[PDB]
Amino acid sequence: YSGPKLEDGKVTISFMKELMQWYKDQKKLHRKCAYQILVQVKEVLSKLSTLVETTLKETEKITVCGDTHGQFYDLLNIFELNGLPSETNPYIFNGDFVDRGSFSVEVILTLFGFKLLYPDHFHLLRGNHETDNMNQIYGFEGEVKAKYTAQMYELFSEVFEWLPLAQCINGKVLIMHGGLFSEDGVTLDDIRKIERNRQPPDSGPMCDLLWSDPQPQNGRSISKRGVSCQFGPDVTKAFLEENNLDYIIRSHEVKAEGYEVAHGGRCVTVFSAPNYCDQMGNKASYIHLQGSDLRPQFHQFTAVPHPNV
Repeated sequence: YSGPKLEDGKVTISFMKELMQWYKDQKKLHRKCAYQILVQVKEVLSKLSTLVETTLKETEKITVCGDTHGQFYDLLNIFELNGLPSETNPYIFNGDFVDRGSFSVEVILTLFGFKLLYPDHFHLLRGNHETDNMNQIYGFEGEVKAKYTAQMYELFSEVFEWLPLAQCINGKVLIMHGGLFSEDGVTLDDIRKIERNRQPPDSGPMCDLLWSDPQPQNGRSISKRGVSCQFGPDVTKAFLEENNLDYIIRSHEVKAEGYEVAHGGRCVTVFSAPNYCDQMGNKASYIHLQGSDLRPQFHQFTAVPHPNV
């Protein structure tokens, strides 16, 4: 019998290497492990706010990634080639982990495991696809039900209800996926004073926070959904000047070349989603930021075909 083992409540390197080989054997972990890992991430995250002040020195390097959509095999290849993860090499992913992903649940649970390994060195921000509105109706709920039972589903939902929105790094970098409201007067405090462990909203400006994205052209383009629309470049430039940001590199916008410098050249969009839905097969890349190299560092990797499982 190869039953579970907890060691001092601490997830150790040998143990999740054993877990990686177990998942290469493609079996199912016993439900009590799910119980303790879920409760532990529950207390460790529930104490974490939307904005937590974390300072990273010029001697520390940080790894950030684009839209991956649960490429678990590519993550294993990263662990294999890029070296063992370190306290001085935090990894951050720019949302969009789920939907169109058939085993992103294993990805997210091993991410919670790594959070147990590094509770103050792995941080993520809520994406716009991690919402029950589209997950319940458009097949992701069916995927969850095929995988597991409804009680664990509501457990993951209530865990996700505390997901943060915005981060500040180095006092020079501001991190978010969606963006801003359509109107001026946006502070960090108003979002901070909004209690987020409640019923998720359907739409509106709070939905604009994670879905409204700027456009490379100027002006104000009406949203094709018929509700609200993407706010103009005057707001963006005013906020750029006020919040002392130079530029940001993000994703969730389709580029033929896999990257582009747009918005009058003031923003960088990178496509690190290789062959999403088996369509583009574009190059992927992840970015290292550190004090010793002021320009962002780019590592470009490519994906491989995966078994039809």
